[PDB]
Amino acid sequence: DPDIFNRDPRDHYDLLQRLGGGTYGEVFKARDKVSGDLVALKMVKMEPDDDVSTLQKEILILKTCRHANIVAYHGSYLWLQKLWICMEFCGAGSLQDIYQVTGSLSELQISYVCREVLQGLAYLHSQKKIHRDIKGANILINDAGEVRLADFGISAQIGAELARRLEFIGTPYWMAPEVAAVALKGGYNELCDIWSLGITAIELAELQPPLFDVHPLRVLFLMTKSGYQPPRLKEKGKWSAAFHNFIKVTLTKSPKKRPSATKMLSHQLVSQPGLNRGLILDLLDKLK
Amino acid sequence: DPDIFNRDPRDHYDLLQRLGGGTYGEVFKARDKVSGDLVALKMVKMEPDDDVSTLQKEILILKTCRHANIVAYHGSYLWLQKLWICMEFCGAGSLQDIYQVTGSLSELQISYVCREVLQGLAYLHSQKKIHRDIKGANILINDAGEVRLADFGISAQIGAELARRLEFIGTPYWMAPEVAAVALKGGYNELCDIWSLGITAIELAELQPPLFDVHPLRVLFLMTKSGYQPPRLKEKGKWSAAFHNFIKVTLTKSPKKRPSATKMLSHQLVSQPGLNRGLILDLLDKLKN
Ligand SMILES: CCCn1cnnc1-c1cccc(N2Cc3c(cc(N(C)C)nc3CNC)C2=O)n1
Ligand SMILES: CCCn1cnnc1-c1cccc(N2Cc3c(cc(N(C)C)nc3CNC)C2=O)n1
Repeated sequence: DPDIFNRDPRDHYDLLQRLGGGTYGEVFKARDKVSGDLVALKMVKMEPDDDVSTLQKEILILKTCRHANIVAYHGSYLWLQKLWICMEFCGAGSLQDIYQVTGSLSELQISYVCREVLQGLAYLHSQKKIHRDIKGANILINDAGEVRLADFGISAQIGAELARRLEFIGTPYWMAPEVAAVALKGGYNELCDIWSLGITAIELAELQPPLFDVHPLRVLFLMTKSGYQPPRLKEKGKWSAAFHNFIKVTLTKSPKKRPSATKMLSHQLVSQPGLNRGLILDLLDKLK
Repeated sequence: DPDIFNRDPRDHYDLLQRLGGGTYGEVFKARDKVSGDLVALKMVKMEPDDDVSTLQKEILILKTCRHANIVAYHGSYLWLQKLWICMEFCGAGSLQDIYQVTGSLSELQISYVCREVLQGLAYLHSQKKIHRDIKGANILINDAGEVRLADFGISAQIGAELARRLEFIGTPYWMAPEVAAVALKGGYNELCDIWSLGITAIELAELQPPLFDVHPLRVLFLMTKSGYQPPRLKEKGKWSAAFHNFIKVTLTKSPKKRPSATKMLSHQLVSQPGLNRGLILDLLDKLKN
């Protein structure tokens, strides 16, 4: 990263508590030694022998995002084989941290979260970025009740992998166009995020994604079977027709028929005039 | 592997000549100390901490092939951080080695090679195997003028890659079905080899594949564009309508419409009589004289 701080952030911050992991690295809550401002520091072990591509892509994504629904980026430090990504501290943690305490979210709270995530996704997709890891654990809530997408580790790993593989995929001159297409584009597109959002909406309503207790490898196989049916909400009577329809359309099996983030923003569920931060601030009130 | 020889291959063979590289490793001409038979030994560096999955997959591909048009497999040796794969030796080298001396092949010579490669591809595809690196450099010729496909390095790497990637692709519960599909199936199928054969037929005719002067990364981009026109032979009048048609159909852009290896074996260009190894023996006489 051209803007890296070649200094130890511990000279400027006190590490207060561990905030868990993620795709890679350890996240800490940190307080500025003088200002008192709180930040999240994601520490990753570096080495002169280690490939910097993944971290380089993650920093590039975060630094070029300037949107209210994407975690803010403050800079990165490099000192004594440790890289520290400095980001916005989100006081309420992830939606998973929240629902594990409060129980299932109400339909209005899920509708607001969905609107906010779709705003973030519409922005990412407009910058030709794909999150590829949407789930309750990657949707953060700050004390202000703001919804922020986080952890671009999978997105960074995918992008770095696609670029790294190119040298070894073989000679392009004799390559079939469909092989070149998967080499450059990966075999899918940004609409994979829309599906993940539909699953996240079931997770917020039910406290688990569909097939949560099934071995992760068997899930992959089940999903590729020709008979695979998109998941549905379990408690039909609890939810409005708009919510069932939101699940139906975001979980469109064919990606050619699945609606874009911008199209989804006009959906009846997420375009309700009454959706506001008050819904989340209420959720944080229950947390206390 | 319980079939590997845990010994120096020089106990059994004398190394005679360097035969170049390939996708990975170095190949040598060798002579069996007991029988005097010639073989090719491919030596690959294999450290104790290195991933064995690619080489395991290459030997599995080779060992379960029993078809004249695929180099025979004799066995493998592991010794002093080197893995040696023992295969059939092909006395005239690759078609690329040959045409760099002889110049362009004749249409009958091309037809015979295409038939032979198609027979090997029909067999591979019958086993759910994909070559994925068909080109003149990988079509080997023996002193009898017989044709063998070689170098499953790319095929082995793709197979090892699919299995290795799986653990790191992220949680599956929130994943879109198309993400899971590409993770388990790859994104394309065996018909990629039919396209590669068509490009190879142009290569044998013109001494290089289409777009060879273009930067390889730019070639990848050009092929991914909607509107990419499949390439054609340059000199229209020099080639029969049958040969131009063979190129047109093997280079069908949509893989859903591209014919199989078995389908291509019924094409008049490769089903014509007079297609035999004597055509390549003529080519080898040109190489010598
Ligand atoms: C995807 C989250 C990790 N991550 C992976 N890449 N960038 C980040 C990242 C980025 C910015 C903030 C944060 N976090 C995470 C977190 C936070 C607070 C908190 N509280 C107050 C209980 N809990 C947790 C998480 N608990 C399990 C917080 O500010 N994380
Ligand atoms: C396909 C490329 C190598 N390879 C990669 N995986 N398996 C193999 C492989 C397997 C079996 C034989 C052979 N070869 C290659 C070769 C030969 C002879 C020869 N002569 C007499 C000049 N020249 C060359 C190649 N020259 C550039 C021969 O028998 N190779």
